[PDB]
Parts: sequence; structure tokens; C-alpha cells
Amino acid sequence: SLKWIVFLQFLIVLLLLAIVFLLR
Amino acid sequence: DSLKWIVFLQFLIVLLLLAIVFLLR
Amino acid sequence: DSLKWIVFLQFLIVLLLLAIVFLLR
Amino acid sequence: DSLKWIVFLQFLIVLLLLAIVFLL
Amino acid sequence: DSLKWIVFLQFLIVLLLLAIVFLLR
Repeated sequence: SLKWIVFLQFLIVLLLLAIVFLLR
Repeated sequence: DSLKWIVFLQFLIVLLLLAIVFLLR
Repeated sequence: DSLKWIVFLQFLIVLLLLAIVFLLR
Repeated sequence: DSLKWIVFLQFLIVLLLLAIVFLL
Repeated sequence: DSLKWIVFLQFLIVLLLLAIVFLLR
């Protein structure tokens, strides 16, 4: 489960990067 | 247990973040 | 317990993202 | 000490999301 | 060290949320 927790954290960071890019 | 709920909630968060990206785009 | 608090705060994060989605529409 | 910091950072994330909700 | 990755990613999330707050107003 920890592997998937870390992987989904990766995904969340990438999506937040997309959101910050769109706001800019 | 707790970790399964963490994974499920993180998946829900991913879906919601995708929805926010779609709304912004 | 740390894990229970993490799960509950994850649930709150899900609620907050839902509220953000509602506000964006 | 990792779990303590994870809980604290989750709390910070909740606070920041609340700030964003108020701003919106 | 999965926990160290989790902490680092959480800190990244905090920084991105601070940037979002700055961009909002």
C-alpha cells in the first residue's frame, strides 16, 4: 500500500503543478 | 485498514484534482 | 494515533476539494 | 519522527485549503 | 525510504498551495 501511496502522491504533485501553471 | 483508506482517499483526491484542472482549462 | 489523524485529515482534504469544485462551477 | 511531520503537514494542507476556500 | 518520499512530496504540496494562495490575491 505504501508504494501506491507514494505513487498517488507523485500524481497529486503533478496535478498541482498543472493547476499552478493554469493559474499563471 | 488505515492504509487502504489512505489509498482510496488519495484516488478520490486525484479525481477531484483532475476535475479542477478541467474546470480551469 | 498518527494514522487515524492522517485518514481524518485526508477526508477533510477531500471535502475541501469538493467545496472548491462546487465554487468553481 | 516521520509520522509526526506527516500529520503536521496534512494539517498545514488542510489550513491552506481552508484559506483558498475563503479566498474563492 | 517511502516515508521520506512522502514527507518531501507533502512539502512540495505545501509549497504549491502557498504559490496558489499568492496567485489568488
